[PDB]
Amino acid sequence: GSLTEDGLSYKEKFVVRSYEVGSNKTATVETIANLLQEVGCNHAQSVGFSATTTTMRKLHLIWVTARMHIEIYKYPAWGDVVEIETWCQSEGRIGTRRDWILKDSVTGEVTGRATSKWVMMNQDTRRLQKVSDDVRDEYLVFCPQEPRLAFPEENNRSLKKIPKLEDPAQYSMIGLKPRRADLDMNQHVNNVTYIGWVLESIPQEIVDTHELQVITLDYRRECQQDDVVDSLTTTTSNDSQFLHLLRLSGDGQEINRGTTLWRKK
Amino acid sequence: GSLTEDGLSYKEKFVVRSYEVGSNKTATVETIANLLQEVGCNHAQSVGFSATTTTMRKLHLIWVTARMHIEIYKYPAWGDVVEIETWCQSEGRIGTRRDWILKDSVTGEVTGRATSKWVMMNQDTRRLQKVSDDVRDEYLVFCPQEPRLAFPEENNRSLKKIPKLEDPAQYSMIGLKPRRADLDMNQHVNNVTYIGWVLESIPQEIVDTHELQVITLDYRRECQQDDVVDSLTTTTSDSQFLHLLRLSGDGQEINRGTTLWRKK
Ligand SMILES: Fc1ccc(-c2ccn[nH]2)nc1
Ligand SMILES: Fc1ccc(-c2ccn[nH]2)nc1
Ligand SMILES: Fc1ccc(-c2ccn[nH]2)nc1
Ligand SMILES: Fc1ccc(-c2ccn[nH]2)nc1
Ligand SMILES: Fc1ccc(-c2ccn[nH]2)nc1
Ligand SMILES: Fc1ccc(-c2ccn[nH]2)nc1
Repeated sequence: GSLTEDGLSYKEKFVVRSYEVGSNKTATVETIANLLQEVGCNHAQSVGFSATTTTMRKLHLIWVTARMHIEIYKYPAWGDVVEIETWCQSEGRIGTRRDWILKDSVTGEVTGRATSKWVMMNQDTRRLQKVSDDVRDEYLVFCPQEPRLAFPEENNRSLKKIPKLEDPAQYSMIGLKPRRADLDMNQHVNNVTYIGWVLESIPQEIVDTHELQVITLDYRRECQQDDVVDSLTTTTSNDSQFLHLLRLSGDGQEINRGTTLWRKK
Repeated sequence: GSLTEDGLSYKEKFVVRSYEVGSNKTATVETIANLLQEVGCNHAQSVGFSATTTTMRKLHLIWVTARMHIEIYKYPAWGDVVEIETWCQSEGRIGTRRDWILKDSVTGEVTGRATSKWVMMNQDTRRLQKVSDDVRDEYLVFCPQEPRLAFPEENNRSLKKIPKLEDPAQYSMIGLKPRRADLDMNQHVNNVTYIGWVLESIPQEIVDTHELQVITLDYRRECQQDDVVDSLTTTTSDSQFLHLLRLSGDGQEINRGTTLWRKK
């Protein structure tokens, strides 16, 4: 992996592993999400972050994901080489955006794209803050100054407000709990695990006869390593669409909402 | 990744990823088991295999793991490059063995090793069956002829019989269920998932104060996509543990194991 010529983006090649594929012998959207996270981490390391600054670490401030949007046109095959380019851009005091483009190394064709909104939060209190100038100014030398959008379309499917699924749900998967392998190095549930829990309530028949094209996930609250999750899905629709909700099995506190678009194989 | 000069073993390098590390910012034993699995599939691929022969495929016969034995001396750091060498060997009609050696790619020091026993099974009936001479000659030109052992020591840790934990267990984690990310390309629960379920009944303070040195796991029966698992652990002491996985309902055995932990 390396910063591009201009130092304002990062590129990395991945060979798809045997255990990274599903029934199609192609990469799951969870392997894709993990590769996005790895290249994002390598980009931050490459310019001397860890993705907080010294100002942020001093104030116990972190970046957390508010929205993930992924679009896949073709899932890579086991042993295929995929190339991912990633960069960040300020969206003012609200937060920052990380975008990705996925390419077939052999053809150079775009096979997917992703974008993500991040907000600043106090580690301890869990309270959001707007981004100070001094923090804004720290990152600005690592980001393009002209807009560079994975989803340029002034109004695109990555920017809808997602509605709250109403009881009763059409489909559900009850009593989901994280195991150690779902935790990151700070013992929080990995952002990708929530993607997996959302998809657990899609019926096997959809998964057997459709491919996931688009997923948008909002992150409201985190599942604590000793919480239990219920996953709820309702059909909203040759294209199939679904509304998704994750909530704590007990009190019914919302942790995520989302939408998926599937096309027939 | 490439077969070695003599065509009788396979080598592959891996850069340890951000999401592959635990709270020590080193590779989990599950990330290590995944890497063993990946180099193993690449070795089978490099010499023409499915790791079944066209004869086996016609008979609806597969290889299934009876036993996994892993010993780690140092877990690789995030960003570190680890080199894994792997090879197979007949143990006659009973089954075959796959061995691995893990090296630090910078120092060339051995940081771990693993061995596994594999038995032939009819995919449909799930009946064991011993290995025929036709299905043996096919594999023997891909395997060293002189014995080559990751664990050479005549009657060593990897060859003990594992006893059945007795209720009540000291510790338990119940209601464990696989998700799609736990399945392989044939929609079976991945061999590595069971290692994760065994370790789920180890208390957090052990995991926080010890590093895992040795794990031996026997594979008795599959967890189906819609089965529920209970994980049971009892201290048998360095700290040592006996392990049992069983179906939450009828309490049918799917695995047994032991783990050895060193104080950090
Ligand atoms: F689905 C995703 C994709 C990327 C990430 C990410 C990038 C840096 N840290 N985490 N998280 C979830
Ligand atoms: F706004 C952002 C975008 C990316 C990241 C990130 C986390 C780990 N690598 N990169 N953090 C905040
Ligand atoms: F909010 C963020 C987080 C990370 C980055 C970043 C990492 C490497 N280059 N730029 N930029 C903004
Ligand atoms: F711990 C494990 C589990 C599975 C495997 C394996 C090798 C080839 N297929 N599966 N290797 C090590
Ligand atoms: F005895 C063996 C040894 C290796 C394997 C195997 C399966 C997938 N890759 N390698 N199977 C049985
Ligand atoms: F039972 C087995 C399974 C796989 C192999 C193998 C794969 C590559 N070389 N040898 N040998 C014996």
